[PDB]
Order: sequence, then structure tokens, then C-alpha cells
Amino acid sequence: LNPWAVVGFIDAEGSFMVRVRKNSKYKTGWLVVAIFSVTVDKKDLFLLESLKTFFGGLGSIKKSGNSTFSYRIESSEQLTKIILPFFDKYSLITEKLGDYLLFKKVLELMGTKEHLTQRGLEKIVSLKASINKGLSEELQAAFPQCVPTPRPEINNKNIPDPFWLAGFVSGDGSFKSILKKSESIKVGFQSILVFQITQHARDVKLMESLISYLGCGFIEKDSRGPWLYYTVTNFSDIQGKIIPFFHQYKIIGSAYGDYQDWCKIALIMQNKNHLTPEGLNEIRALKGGMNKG
DNA sequence: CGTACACCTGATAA
DNA sequence: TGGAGGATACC
DNA sequence: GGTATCCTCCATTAT
DNA sequence: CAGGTGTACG
Ligand SMILES: [Mg+2]
Ligand SMILES: [Mg+2]
Ligand SMILES: [Mg+2]
Repeated sequence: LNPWAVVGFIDAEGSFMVRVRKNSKYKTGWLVVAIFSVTVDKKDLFLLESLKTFFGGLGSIKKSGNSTFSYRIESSEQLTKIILPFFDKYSLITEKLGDYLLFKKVLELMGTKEHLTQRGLEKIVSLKASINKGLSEELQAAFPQCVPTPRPEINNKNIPDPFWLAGFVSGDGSFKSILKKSESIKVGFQSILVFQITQHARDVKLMESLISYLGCGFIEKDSRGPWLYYTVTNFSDIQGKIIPFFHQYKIIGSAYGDYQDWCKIALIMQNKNHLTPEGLNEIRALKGGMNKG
């Protein structure tokens, strides 16, 4: 685990969270907590174990869903000690940065015990209102006065290190093998390779910037909602640009075996064997093997 | 014959 | 992704 | 008591 | 994230 890879991976998968929960034991009647969270499927538990170890063995890993597990640090103290100084040095670049910085300001308030205070509380409520999904219904009603503190906007963010991209692709990227019915290929099917990164449209600009960074690909919009795709279909670019990149800058987690299989599919395609029935079945078999893992 | 971008849609693993 | 609620610990 | 963290579970949507 | 498909074009 490289630092930029981690930042990429968290740009893709992580969360920065604030809870303001109701409880009348607290002098304010409200308990304030901050949480840094990253959740993955079971097949990537070893990667959560790396992260913990990466962050000084801190925090806790727990069954989250039916086949996911979560890594969480919810101590304000140790968040201030370890997390904030990591992301302040190796900064996020998706819109998730806006949530990191707002989360940061809360911790800062918590750090001086202000959260235990009425003004403190409203500042944290004001800050929580611009983070992730905003105020809850309960908090809108308990704090009908508060004005969300403006979402910070940090313009034009560039990929700070090729490992960031390794990281993020390991999270929100994908190595696709498609077998497409073809009336004109003689073996019956086209063997397509697609590299693809998915992200919400709010990060259009970052998505656009990937075309210069990798010197290939194009961007599409999901017609069904605000979601973009950075896609590479062109096999020459996959051989020439994508495969060599991730060979130097390695994927993390399970997804790394899936890249290796896809690389292998590409060898078969390189020697033109995909147009042979034998090679088509090598590809069915590798494709079969992918995501297992 | 073969490939590649534009378009399409279902399943979760975030 | 991002959130909730109950239990427990800690000073 | 007041506060801070641990633990178990979940609805929706960005993957 | 992850499978497709339609079809223009060399
Ligand atoms: Mg993501
Ligand atoms: Mg993701
Ligand atoms: Mg992932």
C-alpha cells in the first residue's frame, strides 16, 4: 500500500461522516461523533487488514452487511492524530474532498471541546448540513434555524500521482471482458476488452481529465441518471497505454487478479487467437474465472 | 471479417 | 456510500 | 453523571 | 460495477 493509492482508494470507496444523535444525558441533549469509514466485499478483507495496519493498527473492522465488511475509525482523538495529518498531506481530489474538509473542521471544534457547548453544536450542525446526505429529518426539525456552512469548492484538481489512479480504479474502476454475438466473425463472437471507470457527474472535470492523463478513452453519460463513464474499447490503446500503466502501478485487492486475467485475454487477442475456436474458449474460461476471487 | 464507439440495462457492493 | 440505534467504557 | 467509543444492523444508489 | 448490442467503416 502506497499513500497515493490509499488516497485514490478512499476517493473511490471511503466516507467522512458526522453524527449528531439525540441523547438527554449530554448537557446539550446531543451526542456528536465523527467517523472515517471504508467498506468492501468479503473478498477484499485482506485489503481492509492492510489499511488498518497502514494507519498504525488503529480502529476496528466489522461485519457491515451480508457480504461486506467495514473499516472504521470513530475516535475523535485518533482521527485527529492519524487521519487528518495523512489527508492534509495527501489530499483527496473528487468532491469527497469537500466532505473531508468539513469533517476536518468538526474535529477541530471537537478538539477544543466545543462540541459540548451550544455554539459548537450549531457550528457542527451547520457543517454536517453540507456533508454527504445533509441534515437528517430529525436534525432539520431540531435545528430549523441553521444555515448550512457553504460547501468548500476547490477548483481544477489534477491527478497528483499515478498511484492515486491505481487506487481509485481498484475502487471504482473495472476490467471488462465481453463476448458479443457477431454474424460476421467466423467463430461467432467478438472478444471485446473494456477498461472503465465509473463516477458521479459532479466530478465531470476529473473524469474529462483522464483522457489527457492516459492519452486515450472517451466519456459517456448514463441516460438513467447523473453518472459518467470513462471508457477505453480500442485494443491498440489497451495494449499500448492501459495495460502498461497498471503493470507499473498495480491494482490493489482482488481486483488485481482480475486485471491479470484480462491481461491474459489480451495476449490471446494479441496473437490473434480469439478468432480461433480454441482461443475463444480460453477466453470464456478466463472470463469465467474473473470476480471469484 | 473484424473492430470500435454510441447506446442500452440488470445486479449489488458500496 | 452513508446512515442508525443499543450497549458499553471511561473519568 | 456526562462523555467517548464499541458494536450490530440497514435502505438506497453510485457504482 | 457489469454485462450486453447496433452498425459504420476499413
Ligand atoms: Mg465511489
Ligand atoms: Mg465504489
Ligand atoms: Mg471496488
